[PDB]
Amino acid sequence: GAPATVTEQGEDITSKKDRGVLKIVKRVGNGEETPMIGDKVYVHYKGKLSNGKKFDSSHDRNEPFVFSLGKGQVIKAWDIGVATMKKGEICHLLCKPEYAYGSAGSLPKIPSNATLFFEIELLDFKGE
Ligand SMILES: C[C@H](C[C@@H]1CC[C@@H](O)[C@H](O)[C@H]1O)[C@@H]1CC[C@@H](C)/C=C/CC/C=C/C(=O)[C@H](C)[C@@H]2CC[C@@H](C)[C@@](O)(O2)C(=O)C(=O)N2CCCC[C@H]2C(=O)O1
Repeated sequence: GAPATVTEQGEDITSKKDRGVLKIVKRVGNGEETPMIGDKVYVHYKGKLSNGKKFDSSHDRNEPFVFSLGKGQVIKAWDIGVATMKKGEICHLLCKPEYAYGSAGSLPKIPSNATLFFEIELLDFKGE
């Protein structure tokens, strides 16, 4: 399925080249511009654990998830991955625990040492 495919066929987008964050572009976005550090980014996403269980979805809330890029407001894999996206892009990210919640996990849903799968749609990004 999709998690296996990004694991085996994804692009390492880490600066360290440690395969901690792998990406596949699923729907190509607009033009060439990607968000910059500090931009307000609007996304939709769903997340799955490696046991197949969905742990979250913004779609189910009928509102986007909003954060400021590159500020550690989200897990490292998201700051790294969303920074590579074009407006309108949909991607798959595979996030090893060192770029996610590590040994701590995130109670109640995310166990220790969890590799996470996300589908992310970059809806918009704005500075100012
Ligand atoms: C929980 C996490 C905490 C954050 C991690 C980085 C670290 O440097 C920060 O100190 C720490 O606060 C952060 C919240 C997003 C920041 C921006 C939100 C904080 C407000 C408090 C409530 C947040 C939520 O309910 C999240 C939507 C919820 C929390 C539990 C997670 C397992 C999850 O369901 O989100 C989830 O899907 C997830 O894993 N997220 C949300 C989407 C972005 C990626 C990821 C995430 O980084 O969420």
